[PDB]
Amino acid sequence: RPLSELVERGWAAALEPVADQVAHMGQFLRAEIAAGRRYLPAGSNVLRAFTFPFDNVRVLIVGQDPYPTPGHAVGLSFSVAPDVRPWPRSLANIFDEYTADLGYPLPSNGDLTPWAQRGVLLLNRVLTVRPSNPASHRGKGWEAVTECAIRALAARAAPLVAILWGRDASTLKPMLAAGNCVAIESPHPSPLSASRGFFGSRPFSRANELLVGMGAEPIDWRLP
Ligand SMILES: O=C(O)c1cc(=O)[nH]c(=O)[nH]1
Repeated sequence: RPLSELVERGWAAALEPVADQVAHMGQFLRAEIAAGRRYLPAGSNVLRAFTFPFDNVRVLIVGQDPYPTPGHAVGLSFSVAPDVRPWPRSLANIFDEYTADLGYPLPSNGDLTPWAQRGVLLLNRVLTVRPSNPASHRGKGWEAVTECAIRALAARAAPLVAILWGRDASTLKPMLAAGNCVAIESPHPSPLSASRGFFGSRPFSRANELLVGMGAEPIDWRLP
């Protein structure tokens, strides 16, 4: 399938510069199965963050690698399928900040699809992993794809708030700071930072203050 077939219209145009790289990663995953190795998430979920409208993205949440545990990774950073229990530690931590910052009760489950619908891009820098082998697909070719995605997002004549939850600020800030209406939430605690900087970081309320300050609508963060 060409990009226009795999991702939303705006994303297919945004990702044209890395269309050969996206083809190549498809070949890599087929070669992994031939090699007798597995990957997550499911092939159908790998580009899932790019199936929500490129023009409507208001917030970027950056992760590093998909969940390594079988049955966790669903192609949106930190999300899990609605029947997954208990939550992964990172997600439990995110939901504790969610209740504290926003005053909402604990979500009913770990499915962040509503954030994706509302223009929250849940982007991992690396979109696949070998099950039970954390960070096993680093350097396989995803970094160039997700860099093109972020630079394209930054280049829009449109507001963006970046939240960095994958700790690589010195690699990510240059891709973004080259934008016109991008605010980066600093500092950069990750959800596993927990009480050493993540809890009380107010990422959700701060993103809305920053969007309203750039003349955009806030995100409705409320999960079921
Ligand atoms: O393993 C994690 O907590 C994790 C999941 C995910 O999607 N992204 C990330 O950076 N970490």
